[PDB]
Amino acid sequence: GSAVPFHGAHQAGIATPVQDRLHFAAFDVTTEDRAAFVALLKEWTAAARRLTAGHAVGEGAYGGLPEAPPDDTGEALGLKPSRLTLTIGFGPSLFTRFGLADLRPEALADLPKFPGDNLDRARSGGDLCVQACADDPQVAVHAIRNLARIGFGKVVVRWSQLGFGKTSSTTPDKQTPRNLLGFKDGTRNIAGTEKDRLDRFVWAAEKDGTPWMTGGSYLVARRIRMHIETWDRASLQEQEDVFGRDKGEGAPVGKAKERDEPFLKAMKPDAHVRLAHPDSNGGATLLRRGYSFTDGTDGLGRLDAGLFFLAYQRDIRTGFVPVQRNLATDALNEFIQHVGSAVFAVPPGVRDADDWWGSTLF
Amino acid sequence: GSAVPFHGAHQAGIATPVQDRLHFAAFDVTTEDRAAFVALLKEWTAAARRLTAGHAVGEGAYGGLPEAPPDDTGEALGLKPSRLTLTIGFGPSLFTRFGLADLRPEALADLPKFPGDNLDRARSGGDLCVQACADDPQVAVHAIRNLARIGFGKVVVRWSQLGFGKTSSTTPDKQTPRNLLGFKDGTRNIAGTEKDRLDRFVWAAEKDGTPWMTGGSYLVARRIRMHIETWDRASLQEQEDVFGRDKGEGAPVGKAKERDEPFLKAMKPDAHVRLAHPDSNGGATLLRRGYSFTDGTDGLGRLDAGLFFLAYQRDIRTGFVPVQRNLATDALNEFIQHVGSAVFAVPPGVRDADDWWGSTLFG
Ligand code: HEM
Ligand code: HEM
Repeated sequence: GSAVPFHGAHQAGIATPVQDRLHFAAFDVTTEDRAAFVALLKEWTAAARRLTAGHAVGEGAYGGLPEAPPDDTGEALGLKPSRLTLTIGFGPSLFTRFGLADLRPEALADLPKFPGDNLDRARSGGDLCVQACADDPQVAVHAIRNLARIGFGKVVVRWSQLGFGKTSSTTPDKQTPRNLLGFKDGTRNIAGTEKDRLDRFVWAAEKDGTPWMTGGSYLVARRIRMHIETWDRASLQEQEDVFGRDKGEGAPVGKAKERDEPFLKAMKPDAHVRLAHPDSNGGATLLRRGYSFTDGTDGLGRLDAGLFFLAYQRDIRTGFVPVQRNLATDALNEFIQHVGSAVFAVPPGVRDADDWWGSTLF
Repeated sequence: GSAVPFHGAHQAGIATPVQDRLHFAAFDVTTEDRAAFVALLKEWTAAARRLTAGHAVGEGAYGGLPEAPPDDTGEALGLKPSRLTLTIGFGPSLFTRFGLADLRPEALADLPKFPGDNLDRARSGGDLCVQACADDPQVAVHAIRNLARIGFGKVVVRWSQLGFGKTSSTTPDKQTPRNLLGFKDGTRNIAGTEKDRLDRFVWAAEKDGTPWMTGGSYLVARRIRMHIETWDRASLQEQEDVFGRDKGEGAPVGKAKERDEPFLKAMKPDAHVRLAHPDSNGGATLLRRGYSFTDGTDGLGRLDAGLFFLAYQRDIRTGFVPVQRNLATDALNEFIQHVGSAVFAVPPGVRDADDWWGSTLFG
């Protein structure tokens, strides 16, 4: 129920312990006025400071002038902060506006087409994103709703994704959650305590070539549909062979415990863990921070199910791209399809009460 | 606060404490073979007994024969029972199968068309429902996914809805949840503690005319979209006037406290509370047990959110129908739209370890 501090050198919501719920929204910008957009970023920052401390935005949810709409929509009244974090990112398309073209980071790379991609263009891309994570879904929806309202006339929601449960871990001392295939997901991640590993693999450094991004990170989002009918008829051995870990304990094949180190040569050559492991990818390491989703039925008699995969990294070209390229032969590909994609530059943290989202860029 | 008993005279999930999360699924039946369907109901009951105790279905999620698919899909391993309840219901369309046409309860009435209805046929109806409620949404989803799998070849999933209420880890049990319009929702309801009110208004009695339904109830489900962005532009006064209660405290107009009894004549004539109150409907009283939903954003960038309204009652004709008819002129209608609907007969409880869902109907 506690608050996660909002200010810092880095934005919260990355290294932070992974909260139970996600509401992710991508926005397109509809104003060509730079000053108007800067004013929005400041108003959003002010709102975020309220929201993440469990307070209502603006002058509150009630007790104002009867003839005015309340400043806050009110559905989070009486609720705790619930570890709400709000993380903003800027998409490549933003940099075509406001004279920003030459400030687009090299590390904000467009992704290549990957074999098997079936990307919905309507649920891909976006000028900007807001990741809202919290332990209470109502708290997360309230935050996104109120930001969108404040931004009316300057930004529109392009697409959104709710995540009902986490499929990631930045806290190895706590139980690793399972994805909808029934496997633990998050054992070998980067922990929030691993400052050296965060600095090496997650945070952008001044020397990487884009000074305004120092202390930021780069985000890849992939909406992945799971073929659960196909998976559910697979044998136990087939499932375990796909991953290279057993299902019950989630230990590497041959070993007894979840957190025993993988011995890659005992896994099938097309096992997911074997192909995704840093040692298979020249050391490339990601911070995975995704969530599960179900968006109803598929119209063919079955539940829809998927994973909204989020990865943070210091450079898209040295993080997600090499690892995904190496997944071209993954046994897991029989059971999944990527159907949405976006990339974002996640700026540095809001340093104090006078700072604002995007201040280093603008 | 860990598990809710599965067995009882009544199915759990109606009068038992309201859990934080919902996964509601409607199923259509694909078999014409009564014996095959009965067999399914027995297998589903066996699975439900395991699921509600926090155990995997069948022989488990791992450790069986390597060359066999696991009996349980495994995504709830490591989780707690989470107060899971599984409540089954039978839709009117089920009664056109298996020779059951003369056993359809008269209280399982088809709803009339109501003004402003915009029902999506794909997210309406269904031969069967399973209401899965739990504090952890993964526990609920796991239940529905595994029931659907056990039933594959005999049933299909027609439509599915996830919902949320409060989060109990951080929110006191007594506090009334707010809906997504920002108003407290549930103040004047039937509580599961009110045994006599449940007998009067919720449970079917034998003398009501359908003996197999004694101890059961009737469910109306309505997927109600809110026009969030239009609502959020309304003034505070307009919003309070729509309901007849203030937004901060949720007190009736002219009163000080949430739980103060309303004075209906102080409210506007078409205020929601005034139109919905039992006194305005000949005493008709409902058990509301709905959940909020937020599914995403639509193609216009608007929030696809609302209330997945669930009401339990002793007879649809004397519960939901009169009350919803009375909402024809509700000021709230400007801001909502009913976009899905279904009705179900919820049979009596599973009495003991040898009983099974639907045993009073199938025999
Ligand atoms: C639906 C899609 C996916 C599923 C179900 C899945 C599942 C898993 C599982 C069960 C593990 C083992 C436990 C762990 O260490 O986390 C794992 C590990 C991993 N996955 Fe995935 N994954 C998916 C997609 C991806 C994608 C798209 C990437 C990257 C492009 C990826 C990268 C990784 C990495 C880096 C590891 C850790 C390998 C190691 O260092 O041991 N996964 N995944
Ligand atoms: C999105 C749709 C709806 C919203 C936002 C809504 C909201 C509310 C709110 C805020 C209250 C007052 C507090 C309370 O006592 O719970 C209320 C009361 C009530 N509502 Fe609704 N409602 C909706 C739909 C319906 C429908 C479809 C029905 C029935 C057909 C209904 C029946 C009732 C009843 C019976 C009461 C209690 C009245 C009393 O006895 O004081 N509501 N609703």
